[PDB]
Amino acid sequence: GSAVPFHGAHQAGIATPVQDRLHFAAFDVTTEDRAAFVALLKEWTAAARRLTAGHAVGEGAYGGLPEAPPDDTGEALGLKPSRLTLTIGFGPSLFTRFGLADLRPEALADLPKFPGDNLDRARSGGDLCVQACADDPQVAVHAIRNLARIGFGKVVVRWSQLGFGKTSSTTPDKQTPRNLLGFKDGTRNIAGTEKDRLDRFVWAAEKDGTPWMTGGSYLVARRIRMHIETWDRASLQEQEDVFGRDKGEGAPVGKAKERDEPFLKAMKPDAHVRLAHPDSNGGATLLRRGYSFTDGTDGLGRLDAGLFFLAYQRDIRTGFVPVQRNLATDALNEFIQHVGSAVFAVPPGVRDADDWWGSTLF
Amino acid sequence: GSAVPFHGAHQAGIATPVQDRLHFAAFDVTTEDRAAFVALLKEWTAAARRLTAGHAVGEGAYGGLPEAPPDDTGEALGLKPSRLTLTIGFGPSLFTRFGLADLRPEALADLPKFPGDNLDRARSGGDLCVQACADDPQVAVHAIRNLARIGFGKVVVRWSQLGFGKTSSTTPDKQTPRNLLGFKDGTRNIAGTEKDRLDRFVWAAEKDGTPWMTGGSYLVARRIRMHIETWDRASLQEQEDVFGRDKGEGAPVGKAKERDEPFLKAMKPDAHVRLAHPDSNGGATLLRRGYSFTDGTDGLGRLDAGLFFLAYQRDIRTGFVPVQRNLATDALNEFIQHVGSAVFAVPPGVRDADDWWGSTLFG
Ligand code: HEM
Ligand code: HEM
Repeated sequence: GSAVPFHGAHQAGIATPVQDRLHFAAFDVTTEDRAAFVALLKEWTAAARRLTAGHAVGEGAYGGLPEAPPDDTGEALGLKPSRLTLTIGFGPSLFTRFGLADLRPEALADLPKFPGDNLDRARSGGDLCVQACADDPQVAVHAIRNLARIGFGKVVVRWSQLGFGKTSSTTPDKQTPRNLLGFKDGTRNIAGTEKDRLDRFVWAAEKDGTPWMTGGSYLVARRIRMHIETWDRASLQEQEDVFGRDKGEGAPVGKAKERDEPFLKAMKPDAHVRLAHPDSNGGATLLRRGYSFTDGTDGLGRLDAGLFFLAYQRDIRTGFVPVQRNLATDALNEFIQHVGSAVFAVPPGVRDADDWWGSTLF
Repeated sequence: GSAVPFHGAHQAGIATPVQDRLHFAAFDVTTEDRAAFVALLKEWTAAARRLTAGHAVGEGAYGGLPEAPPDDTGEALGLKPSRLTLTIGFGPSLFTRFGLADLRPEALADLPKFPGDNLDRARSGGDLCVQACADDPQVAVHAIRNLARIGFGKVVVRWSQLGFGKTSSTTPDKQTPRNLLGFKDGTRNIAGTEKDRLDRFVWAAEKDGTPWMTGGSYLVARRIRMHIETWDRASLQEQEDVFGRDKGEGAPVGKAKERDEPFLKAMKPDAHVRLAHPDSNGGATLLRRGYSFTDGTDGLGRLDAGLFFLAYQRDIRTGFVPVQRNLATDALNEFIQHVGSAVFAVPPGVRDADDWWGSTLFG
């Protein structure tokens, strides 16, 4: 129920312990006025400071002038902060506006087409994103709703994704959650305590070539549909062979415990863990921070199910791209399809009460 | 606060404490073979007994024969029972199968068309429902996914809805949840503690005319979209006037406290509370047990959110129908739209370890 501090050198919501719920929204910008957009970023920052401390935005949810709409929509009244974090990112398309073209980071790379991609263009891309994570879904929806309202006339929601449960871990001392295939997901991640590993693999450094991004990170989002009918008829051995870990304990094949180190040569050559492991990818390491989703039925008699995969990294070209390229032969590909994609530059943290989202860029 | 008993005279999930999360699924039946369907109901009951105790279905999620698919899909391993309840219901369309046409309860009435209805046929109806409620949404989803799998070849999933209420880890049990319009929702309801009110208004009695339904109830489900962005532009006064209660405290107009009894004549004539109150409907009283939903954003960038309204009652004709008819002129209608609907007969409880869902109907 506690608050996660909002200010810092880095934005919260990355290294932070992974909260139970996600509401992710991508926005397109509809104003060509730079000053108007800067004013929005400041108003959003002010709102975020309220929201993440469990307070209502603006002058509150009630007790104002009867003839005015309340400043806050009110559905989070009486609720705790619930570890709400709000993380903003800027998409490549933003940099075509406001004279920003030459400030687009090299590390904000467009992704290549990957074999098997079936990307919905309507649920891909976006000028900007807001990741809202919290332990209470109502708290997360309230935050996104109120930001969108404040931004009316300057930004529109392009697409959104709710995540009902986490499929990631930045806290190895706590139980690793399972994805909808029934496997633990998050054992070998980067922990929030691993400052050296965060600095090496997650945070952008001044020397990487884009000074305004120092202390930021780069985000890849992939909406992945799971073929659960196909998976559910697979044998136990087939499932375990796909991953290279057993299902019950989630230990590497041959070993007894979840957190025993993988011995890659005992896994099938097309096992997911074997192909995704840093040692298979020249050391490339990601911070995975995704969530599960179900968006109803598929119209063919079955539940829809998927994973909204989020990865943070210091450079898209040295993080997600090499690892995904190496997944071209993954046994897991029989059971999944990527159907949405976006990339974002996640700026540095809001340093104090006078700072604002995007201040280093603008 | 860990598990809710599965067995009882009544199915759990109606009068038992309201859990934080919902996964509601409607199923259509694909078999014409009564014996095959009965067999399914027995297998589903066996699975439900395991699921509600926090155990995997069948022989488990791992450790069986390597060359066999696991009996349980495994995504709830490591989780707690989470107060899971599984409540089954039978839709009117089920009664056109298996020779059951003369056993359809008269209280399982088809709803009339109501003004402003915009029902999506794909997210309406269904031969069967399973209401899965739990504090952890993964526990609920796991239940529905595994029931659907056990039933594959005999049933299909027609439509599915996830919902949320409060989060109990951080929110006191007594506090009334707010809906997504920002108003407290549930103040004047039937509580599961009110045994006599449940007998009067919720449970079917034998003398009501359908003996197999004694101890059961009737469910109306309505997927109600809110026009969030239009609502959020309304003034505070307009919003309070729509309901007849203030937004901060949720007190009736002219009163000080949430739980103060309303004075209906102080409210506007078409205020929601005034139109919905039992006194305005000949005493008709409902058990509301709905959940909020937020599914995403639509193609216009608007929030696809609302209330997945669930009401339990002793007879649809004397519960939901009169009350919803009375909402024809509700000021709230400007801001909502009913976009899905279904009705179900919820049979009596599973009495003991040898009983099974639907045993009073199938025999
Ligand atoms: C639906 C899609 C996916 C599923 C179900 C899945 C599942 C898993 C599982 C069960 C593990 C083992 C436990 C762990 O260490 O986390 C794992 C590990 C991993 N996955 Fe995935 N994954 C998916 C997609 C991806 C994608 C798209 C990437 C990257 C492009 C990826 C990268 C990784 C990495 C880096 C590891 C850790 C390998 C190691 O260092 O041991 N996964 N995944
Ligand atoms: C999105 C749709 C709806 C919203 C936002 C809504 C909201 C509310 C709110 C805020 C209250 C007052 C507090 C309370 O006592 O719970 C209320 C009361 C009530 N509502 Fe609704 N409602 C909706 C739909 C319906 C429908 C479809 C029905 C029935 C057909 C209904 C029946 C009732 C009843 C019976 C009461 C209690 C009245 C009393 O006895 O004081 N509501 N609703």
